[PDB]
Amino acid sequence: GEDGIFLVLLGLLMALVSWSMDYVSAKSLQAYKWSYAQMQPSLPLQFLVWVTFPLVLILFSALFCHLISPQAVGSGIPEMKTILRGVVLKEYLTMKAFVAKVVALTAGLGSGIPVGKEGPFVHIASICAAVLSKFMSVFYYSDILTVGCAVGVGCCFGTPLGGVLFSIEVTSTYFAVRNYWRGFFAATFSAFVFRVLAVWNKDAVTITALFRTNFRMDFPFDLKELPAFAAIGICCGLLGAVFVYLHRQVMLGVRKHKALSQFLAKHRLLYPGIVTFVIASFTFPPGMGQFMAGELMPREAISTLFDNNTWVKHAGDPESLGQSAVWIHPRVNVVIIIFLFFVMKFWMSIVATTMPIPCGGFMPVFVLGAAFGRLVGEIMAMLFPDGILFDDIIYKILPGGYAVIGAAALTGAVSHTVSTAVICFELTGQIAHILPMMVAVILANMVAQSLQPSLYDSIIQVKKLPYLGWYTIFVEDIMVRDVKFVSASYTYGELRTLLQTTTVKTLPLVDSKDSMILLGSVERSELQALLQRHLCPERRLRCCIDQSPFQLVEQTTLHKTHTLFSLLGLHLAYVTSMGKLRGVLALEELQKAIEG
Amino acid sequence: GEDGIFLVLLGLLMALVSWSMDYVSAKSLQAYKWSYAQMQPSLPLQFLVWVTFPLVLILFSALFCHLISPQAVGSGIPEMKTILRGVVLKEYLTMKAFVAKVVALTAGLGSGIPVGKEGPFVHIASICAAVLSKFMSVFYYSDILTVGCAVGVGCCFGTPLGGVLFSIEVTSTYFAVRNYWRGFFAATFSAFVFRVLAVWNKDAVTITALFRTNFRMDFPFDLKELPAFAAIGICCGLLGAVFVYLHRQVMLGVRKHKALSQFLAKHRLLYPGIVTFVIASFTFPPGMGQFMAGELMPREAISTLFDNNTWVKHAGDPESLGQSAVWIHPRVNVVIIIFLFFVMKFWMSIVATTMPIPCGGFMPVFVLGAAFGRLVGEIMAMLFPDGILFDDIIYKILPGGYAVIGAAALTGAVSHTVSTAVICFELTGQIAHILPMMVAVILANMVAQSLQPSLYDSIIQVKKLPYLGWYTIFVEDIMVRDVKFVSASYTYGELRTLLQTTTVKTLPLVDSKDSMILLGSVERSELQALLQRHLCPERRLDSCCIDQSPFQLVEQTTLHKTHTLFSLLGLHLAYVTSMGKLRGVLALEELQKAIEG
Repeated sequence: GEDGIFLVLLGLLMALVSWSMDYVSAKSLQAYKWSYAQMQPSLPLQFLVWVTFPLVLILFSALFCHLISPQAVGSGIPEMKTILRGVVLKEYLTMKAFVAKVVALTAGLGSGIPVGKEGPFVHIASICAAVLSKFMSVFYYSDILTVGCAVGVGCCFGTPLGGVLFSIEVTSTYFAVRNYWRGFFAATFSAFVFRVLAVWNKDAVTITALFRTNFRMDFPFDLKELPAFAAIGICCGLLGAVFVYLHRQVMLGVRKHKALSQFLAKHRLLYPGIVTFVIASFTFPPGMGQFMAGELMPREAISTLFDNNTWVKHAGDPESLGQSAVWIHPRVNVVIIIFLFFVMKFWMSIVATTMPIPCGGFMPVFVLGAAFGRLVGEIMAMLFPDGILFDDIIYKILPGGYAVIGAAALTGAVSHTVSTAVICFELTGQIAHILPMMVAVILANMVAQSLQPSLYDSIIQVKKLPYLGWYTIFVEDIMVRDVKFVSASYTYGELRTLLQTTTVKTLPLVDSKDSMILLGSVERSELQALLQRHLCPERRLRCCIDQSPFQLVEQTTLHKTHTLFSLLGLHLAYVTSMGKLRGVLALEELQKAIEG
Repeated sequence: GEDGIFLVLLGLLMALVSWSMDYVSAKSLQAYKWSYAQMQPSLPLQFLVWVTFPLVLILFSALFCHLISPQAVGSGIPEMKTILRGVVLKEYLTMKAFVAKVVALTAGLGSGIPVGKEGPFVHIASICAAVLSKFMSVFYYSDILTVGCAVGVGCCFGTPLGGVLFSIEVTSTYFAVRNYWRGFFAATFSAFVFRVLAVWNKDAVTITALFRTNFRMDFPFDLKELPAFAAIGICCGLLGAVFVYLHRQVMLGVRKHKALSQFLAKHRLLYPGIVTFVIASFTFPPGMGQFMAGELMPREAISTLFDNNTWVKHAGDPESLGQSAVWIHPRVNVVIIIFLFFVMKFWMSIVATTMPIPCGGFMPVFVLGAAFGRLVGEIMAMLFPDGILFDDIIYKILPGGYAVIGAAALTGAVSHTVSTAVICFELTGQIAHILPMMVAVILANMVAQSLQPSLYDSIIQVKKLPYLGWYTIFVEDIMVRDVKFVSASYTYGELRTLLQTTTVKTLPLVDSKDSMILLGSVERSELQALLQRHLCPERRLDSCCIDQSPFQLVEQTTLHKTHTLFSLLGLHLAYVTSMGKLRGVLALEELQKAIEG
């Protein structure tokens, strides 16, 4: 209803902003390709531009990322998933930086450097949610955050149900069912709006998701290479685990040393782009895309990975097909260029997410997963090129399903989740390999549970951002040992002293100053309005207390005190004994306890 | 791990049972069609058999439904969703009746009467979960129920993620994320096992879902009839609401009167089958399937609804295609037989779910939705038969997407949920109409929120099964005002009197008999084992401190928030003290009596 009006205005503006950003991204980067081709093939000058228009665009990006934004460098989802799990930072929830981030993200989005959209877009979507909530009540909190999360990811990719899942399944402990209905409503109306405008304005075809990967969908797998799918699970999780490890090996490499931070801060702004230099030194297409097919911006890259044809038998024919023509060097085998492509995008991608950019950890890992999938699909084409039979028709395999299941599996391994597979097929446009990708997602996730933590927990761990998860433990001396006193029986100056002596917003109220049994709470404005209604007749002059419930039992273990404030989601712990108040136990002290 | 071994053995045996039941259903009902055709087309004799093998199979069904099962008639999901939301009935969770239900359900499944599998299959899956939990700890509770729910629906249809959603989104308030991970793991391993065995043994093709409805999936909709999709939402929810109203009009008709219950109980077992008699009088194919396409068991019926062809232009050709040949009468228009088909399945389906059968409320509503959808798709083919253009190619519409979106939409209206759309496309095998069916599911659900309650809440309401949901309210005199007393300081007979005087399993323990400030709890077996270890040296002849009970109930806690209190705790009692001095014990059924007001 009115809440539905809140959700639909949220989703409509969110879809407008997303359409605008990939509109600018597409036009900018096609102009990059345009000028790069059309000037002249000059080994000084095209190497000059193959460095420098990424280099202008990306020190331009980091310029906007760092100067205008006082704090919004390196933003994402884990800080706000910590916010909903307790640590509120209203200073980090500034309206002014939202607009300051997103255009920087557009310079991240129009780049050739593989970056992730999803994190900071979710962050600014929650910002938008809070802003419209601020506009509400002119015509609770973790609900707003959760709806913002779901709306953000589902309005990135037009994937409704996968987005509301990726809100729910990782960034929560318990969940209120109103907010899924809100998120489903808003998310599907958003993804509706996201696609229709790309036909009303500048045109997609009609109602594709993004991607139609027309497989044969008729005798697809078959069930003979099927346990080989088991193999295509396993090592993915292993490599995904390895990814986080070297990321931790560079999270240390974030700030292992201060002397190079000083040598940095001699001119601090300049940092990331130099390795952009060397990856440009590893990306130049008549330099190195001779061996790698470097002329692949990531969206068309994953589409050309998804081409429904066998490249062993397109090593059979040298026919210039569409963009898949870039997958040919005429001498050396294409499995080798896929191998080197994969590994160089890998030790490019760790640094690509390393640099001070607000970035999600999705887009490069799914590309590398898709690479791994099409590698092994083409070697399966190598091993049995004959194919198998059906009723007077010979059917041979096609590798794009292997690529799409791996492109689910690796980011499922990175983020310790499963809805990566749902948005995988819901982005794919066909649901052929659906049960193989969920089974392989299971296998990758259990291997990841076996070895390594998640991406974002390791991020907040090494960043030491305050949370944490869930012989001698003795827990009694944590409480805060002073609470104010109120009685309502008063004359003039006694009511004034109750106003003046106190500081905080709302007020706890006990039974008596001696018994100290807490009763309820008080607002100051009510007292002041009582003083108003008292004042109204003067110059020759002619709501019961809502109750605070509980007591903390003085030896409540860290796991179960953590569980206590988890279940409450509430402010304090008023500790009494025999009703006589003992103290107030708080949250950051429990964080200091869980440090041990 | 070991918990994963629990889940995978659960799902494998569950899939074995599901494969067995639809194996028997298929073979039985194809033998029905076989003999019915193959004897002779005799207007006495085939009418005899068109009554009587439905009539033998279904009083056979109800025979097994009612005699062996003492209480399992009319089972389903709403009673167990009330169990997980509080009212535990261990006597209803008997192992012995699980096997007694399912074979009865197979006689319900091999029937020609449209019944629902999903409810009682979820019920017996939770039974299996609890049974294997009983087998666990030889090598909490609502977790077992929730996993059982997801495993049950996802192992009915081989639809994993829709099953774990339909577990979560309706049968909960809050939810612990370990149990969804458990349920999806088990659910997808189940749907894996469910499909592969239908190729290892007697053969499906390879790895279809059930259904491949090969639409063109290339220029599918297009976006010109698109707001008409809006139209195909709206009235569906209205219609879904109407269904529940008449269901309530027969839920009253369950027991509006006692004299016909007496006239019934003159021979009580006989009740449902007489309308089975009369549904044969409107289904007999050279009697009424002349007007009905009566030779349609529901699974092939919904598949032939999903045939990718235009029946206005197959009113254009009289070509005998496949099973779609039953959609032809050569004189009168097929939209008319679709209309009468729809309405007669409607006032068939109300009675089909009325009768004392453990039944889910999905498959007949799925048929009626698919009927309505292909109805409106073919009239859209009637209104603009020309089709539209694309790049030197004329494209005309095809109605099966309209049928599949309506087959989502109406049961989405019935059950007040959204995962009906996920299992709709995930059963469909293609995801063409994905955003239209979710949008239409939204429209149906908001119309349903506007008008009517859900199916199962109305069921437990009229059945008056104890729950309930969420000027002068004063809430202080609910508590139970006696608690026992324990001290641990004792000699022989004092410890024996503490053993003998008490009744319940565990024991609350207060500070002193005067201060009455509650401390913790006690087991009896610990007392008996200390007396044992004391006995051990005799005839010339320390590891567990008291674990604490925490809380106090504030004596005026409102019904909404006391309901919320026991919701958040999920726990037994409410120990009410004042100043620490214990006042009473507030319980759950008393709160149910309060929420009666």
